[PDB]
Amino acid sequence: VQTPIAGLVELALSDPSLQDVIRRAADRPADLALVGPASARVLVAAALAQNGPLLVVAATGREADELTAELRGVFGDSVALFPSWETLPHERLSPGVETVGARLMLLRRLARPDDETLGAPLRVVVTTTRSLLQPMAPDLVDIEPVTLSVGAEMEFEDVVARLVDLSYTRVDMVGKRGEFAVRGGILDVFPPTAEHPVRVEFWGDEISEMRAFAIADQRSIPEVPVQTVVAVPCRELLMTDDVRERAAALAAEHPVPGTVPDMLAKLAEGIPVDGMEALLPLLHPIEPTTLTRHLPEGAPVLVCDPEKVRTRAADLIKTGREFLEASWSTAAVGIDLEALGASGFVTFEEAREAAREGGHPWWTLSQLSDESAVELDIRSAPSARGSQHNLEEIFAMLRAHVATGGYAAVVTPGIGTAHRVVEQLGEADTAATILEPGTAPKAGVVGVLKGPLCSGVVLPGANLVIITETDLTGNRVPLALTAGDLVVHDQHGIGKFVEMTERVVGGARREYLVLEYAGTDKLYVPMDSLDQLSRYVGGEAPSLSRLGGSDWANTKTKARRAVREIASELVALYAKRQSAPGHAFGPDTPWQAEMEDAFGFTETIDQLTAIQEVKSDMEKPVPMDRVICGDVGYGKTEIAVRAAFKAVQDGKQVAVLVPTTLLADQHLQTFTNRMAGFPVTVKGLSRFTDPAESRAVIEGLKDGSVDVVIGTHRLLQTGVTWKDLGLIIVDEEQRFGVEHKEHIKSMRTHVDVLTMSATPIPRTLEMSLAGIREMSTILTPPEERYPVLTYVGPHDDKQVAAALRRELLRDGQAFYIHNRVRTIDEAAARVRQLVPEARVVVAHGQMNEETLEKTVEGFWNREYDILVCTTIVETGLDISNANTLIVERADTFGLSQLHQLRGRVGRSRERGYAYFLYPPNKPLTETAYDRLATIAQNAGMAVAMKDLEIRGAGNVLGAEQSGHVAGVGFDLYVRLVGEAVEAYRAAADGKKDVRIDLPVDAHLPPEYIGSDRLRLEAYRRLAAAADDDAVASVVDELIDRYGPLPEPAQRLVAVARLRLLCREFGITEIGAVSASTVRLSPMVLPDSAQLRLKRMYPGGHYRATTSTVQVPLPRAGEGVGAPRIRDLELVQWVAGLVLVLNGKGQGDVDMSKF
Repeated sequence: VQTPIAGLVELALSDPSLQDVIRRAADRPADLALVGPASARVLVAAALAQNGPLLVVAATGREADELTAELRGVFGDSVALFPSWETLPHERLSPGVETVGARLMLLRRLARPDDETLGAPLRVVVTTTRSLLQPMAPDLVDIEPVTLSVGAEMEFEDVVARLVDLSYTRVDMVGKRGEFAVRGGILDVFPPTAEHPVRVEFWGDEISEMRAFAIADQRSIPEVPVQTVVAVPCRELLMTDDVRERAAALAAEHPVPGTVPDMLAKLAEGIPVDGMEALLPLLHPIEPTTLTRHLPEGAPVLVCDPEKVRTRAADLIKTGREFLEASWSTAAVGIDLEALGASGFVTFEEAREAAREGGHPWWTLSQLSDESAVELDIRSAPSARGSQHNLEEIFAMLRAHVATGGYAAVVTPGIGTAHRVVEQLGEADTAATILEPGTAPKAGVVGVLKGPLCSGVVLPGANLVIITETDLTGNRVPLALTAGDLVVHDQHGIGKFVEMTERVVGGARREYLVLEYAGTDKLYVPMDSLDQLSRYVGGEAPSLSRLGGSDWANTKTKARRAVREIASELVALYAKRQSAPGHAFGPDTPWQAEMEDAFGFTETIDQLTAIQEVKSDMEKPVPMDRVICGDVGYGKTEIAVRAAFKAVQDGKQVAVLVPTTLLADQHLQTFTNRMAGFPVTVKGLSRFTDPAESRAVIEGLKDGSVDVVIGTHRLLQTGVTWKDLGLIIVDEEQRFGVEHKEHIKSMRTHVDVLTMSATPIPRTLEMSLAGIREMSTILTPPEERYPVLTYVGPHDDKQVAAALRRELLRDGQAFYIHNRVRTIDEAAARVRQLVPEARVVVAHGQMNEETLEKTVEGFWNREYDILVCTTIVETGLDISNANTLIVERADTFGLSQLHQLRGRVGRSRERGYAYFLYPPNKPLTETAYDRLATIAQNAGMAVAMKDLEIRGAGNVLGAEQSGHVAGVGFDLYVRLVGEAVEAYRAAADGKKDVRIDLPVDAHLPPEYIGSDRLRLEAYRRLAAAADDDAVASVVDELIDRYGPLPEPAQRLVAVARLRLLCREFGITEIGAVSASTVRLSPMVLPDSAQLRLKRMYPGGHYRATTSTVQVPLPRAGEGVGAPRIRDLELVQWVAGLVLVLNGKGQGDVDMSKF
């Protein structure tokens, strides 16, 4: 890492007061209380870090994060954070594996500071009060991790058992941390503390090569190198035999997913589960220690604001024991709580004494006075508080101080905001430069240094003053089929999946995908016709299976004829748009670039590339019609603010149409904030605004006063005018009424419009309408979203009260889902009864419109704490402060509905929690037990995410066509849409099988690809290739993911190129009557070619009525006549024959190596 403020903090250590605390602390006193500003806690930690390692305690997790960031800018990798659990010690939710990974990684780095592979020697460790008080087993650090380096001699099967012992989960394909996949001689693994997963390849019993790969495409990333990888545990325990028998003995005491015996049942088998972290007093009984024991001998502890630490310690212990009583009551189990109390938080004083008994001095740094403590010659910096005279004063203070001869520095944490400070100090008659990172400022010149610093510092002893940016502005910084699923075939129709079998027939082992029709008949799909299959989605009620008659071809012509209306209307809109006139927008105003600097975050590659795509067709004379795809939390609204600024800065006006007045208020706040500091007049007209401001300010638009307006369907009333409007922005267009979507659909050729949406479209659809509907989707995340912690189980009032109280404690909100409106007020009264300190309001669709928009207006404005709403209200609400979801009667919801409800919580830097609760008065049905278990798991959900694409397809195509999506399938429907849109788009400018049955053992061995879903995917991936460069990319993908191709795989791709050569000359079938002959079915031979056939292939004849060429197979050798040629030797012979029967002459062949 880089240390940008390392030289400025060293200049800060020029102060003899901190030099006094370095000398004073080198003698390791028992007590040492320090007084100073909060902005100095990075300086005093840097001071104490000069004599040896140091532990620093902060009250909150955020204060520890800010301190880790500031200290990291000083010592680099020598500073690390010991994170706090996102759960309580006895809560039945396990913490995230990223946090337990970092925790145990740091404990190992503390025990092994000279280990290069772990990192630089730790100088400062920063932690919170929770991690300080939360005890832990003294043998966590002694758990041997899985170290993987080049040349290390481990045995493949042994490390797999070690990885499951470390609580890694063996899954089909890795996609999250803690998962590991196993191929032949290749195991993919994703350590919980790593940026990317690594692909380990062995040669015998040692690691041959190690590559880091990506999750999206599973392909290796060659631009990053790896030397060693350390696989720390994914849970804070080791899966041993002692915990397996102690769980089975505890299972004899208590012989559904959310039940205690279900945990112990899987713990008897050795499989970890959520909530396990509450049974260690019973699973691994051991005298628990605390964090200070793991620091090296003599390392001190510096507590920052001990008063705030004590109040936070009180709330933690109270919250911890509340979760213990709730999640481990006798009613919850259907277990001695005081044996579990050994793992719970210990008091502030028990932790302080434990630190002193272990050799670690307990020192404090506070900002409140004390005559007993040493005060530092340091005071905080002036804050501007959003004033201009404040800012001019601070600038005049820095100018006077450098004229003194003293040091001054403005530290900028933001990106692209240091030059602006240099300009602001030039405006204030003060010279200043941008300092190279790591250096200290020079006496007499104000130095602007980019670095992490939340607040400034004044050290008169060091003749130095630091101001930070916050001090000046005031703003902080794959087809998977299980037995019985319904699939569709393009040539036959709806069938039922049975199994996958392999039946060697004509001297070759072939795999077949067996299906079921009307239970009479089974269809055996070969591995080359897999492109004609797709999983049936679309019909909620499963339709009846088809047959071998002629009814399927009609439902396809019904599809196509229905699909053709869509494509025609879409190309007609594209033609009427590119043909009609449109006033283009000029180039970028100079102010536009300054606004791009005002963005307080880093742009994604997709955001910037989309930013150029929105600016291209605005600068072009074309009437714009583009949608922005990608779900919430991305840079979507930002591209709207720039497109709106570029349109206002060219004379035109902007209108922003939203379907909700909450979106009006949200986008208004986002727009006004960004376009401040510029003469961009912006107002808003929604449901809740008086006619005094509506009629006059907003609706009184004729003189061109308001440049940009964000409003609802109220902006579509008769009587609205726009003096030279040039841009229209519509977010979530599908949520308008039919009476209003006609208006927005009308205003498309007249004015450049730009729509926004979060419902995704399939990747096939986006490629299908690439020329008809201009589309710019973004997928690069600004910050990585970490998954919400999901508990599924029985409805218990004490657990519901603990989770709700845990949100209100963090000043957060919560969603409480109750779908039956007839009894929705009965549910709110129950929540008010459980949490009497919560503002609890309801919201549903059967409510009139004004109360609903007012109820959720208040909810967003934090006037209510819990919103008891229905499924359809909750999914259409962006409340970033609501990070707990509670769903009563979770068995009543489709899996896709649970995914959508869960998606709208925990989408920020603070982690969310979701509770899916079923009733405790009745036993669950046969439909729900596995669906809810499928939600607990981090392939059965893929059937529900394909649903979320269907609704998006109905919004971009403009029709539901529910009768045609079912009965032919949605995958077939998107492919018929793309074909009809390709025909109509081609008409707007004036413009199958290859059956091969040969004795060639060509298949993908299960030794090569064990997963059926992954092997079936590989079959389809090669069957769908078109040229030799495609089949070469499929082979490059297969050796990357699974290893070198075995002989049956090399033969299989060799046949794949044979089909591409067959189609090159239009051949449909190569088959063998027996061992003796071969027949090429569709081939017309001229007289000259018949002379070639009799010449070089004697014994072969040509049948002209069926256009087939029959040629006898040669023999392998000239021996007694036992072996007939076969396998790839035969493949090239056939490839040669077809080359000479067309006049090529065996001169362009490749299949020798495969």
